[PDB]
Amino acid sequence: PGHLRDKQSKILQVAGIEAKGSKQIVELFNKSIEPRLVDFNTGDFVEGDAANYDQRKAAKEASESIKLTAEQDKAKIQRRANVGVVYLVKDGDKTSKVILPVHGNGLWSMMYAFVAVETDGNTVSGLTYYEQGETPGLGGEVENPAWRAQWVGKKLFDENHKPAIKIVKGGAPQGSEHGVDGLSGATLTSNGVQNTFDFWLGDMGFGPFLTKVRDGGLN
Ligand SMILES: [Br-]
Repeated sequence: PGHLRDKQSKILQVAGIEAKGSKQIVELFNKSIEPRLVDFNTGDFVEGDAANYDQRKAAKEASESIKLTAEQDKAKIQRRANVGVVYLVKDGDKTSKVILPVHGNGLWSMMYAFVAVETDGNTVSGLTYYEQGETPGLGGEVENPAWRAQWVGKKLFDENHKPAIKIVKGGAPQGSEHGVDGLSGATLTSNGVQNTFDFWLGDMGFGPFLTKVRDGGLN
């Protein structure tokens, strides 16, 4: 019952790497993905066994996490681990993108996603939810391939480098660099997706890390 295989498959998917079957999943993951540990506060890489680090476990350990204050806790995740794992996508020795795990509360469930970000630290190349428990046909449509496709090319930050992603009720404008369509008939799940990015792009999330990525830190 190791569903770390589904997690590896989802990381490969959002990275744009086609893999079919459990054997090919592991082989391509080992060839092309480099898990790394990141200190959230500084954005620096840290030493440690990134492949076996359990961020969910750390997030509830007194010595490994912090309680978020009510004002900080935009995504309603209650606590944040000190250290997170990210997944570098490798093309030879070059890093072509970085996959970030994010999570936040929906209407019924804690929703966990991977977001693939280019080496400008701003442009999204892929999004996939890998654990969510919203209602099938309503909030569960965060898994719809057409909704995920809308994220490609969107920018996380504006030119003041402040978080700018918006989940737009009724649908985003055609020209929008920052707007993504909300889920029709499921506004409350949609607000949870919004809150997830509000937290994870800010100062208590991957904000510091994505500043380092922007300034050339992955190559
Ligand atoms: Br966390």
